[PDB]
Amino acid sequence: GSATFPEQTIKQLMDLGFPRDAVVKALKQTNGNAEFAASLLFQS
Repeated sequence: GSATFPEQTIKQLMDLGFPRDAVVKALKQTNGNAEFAASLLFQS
């Protein structure tokens, strides 16, 4: 199960008002580490 994007955090990042696409783009580059990737997704 290659889930870089953990639903909990996904919804937490979506919780910031983002798309699911944002969890994936950001956590992909950060390899799924929520807080970090949120700050990453923040770029867009």
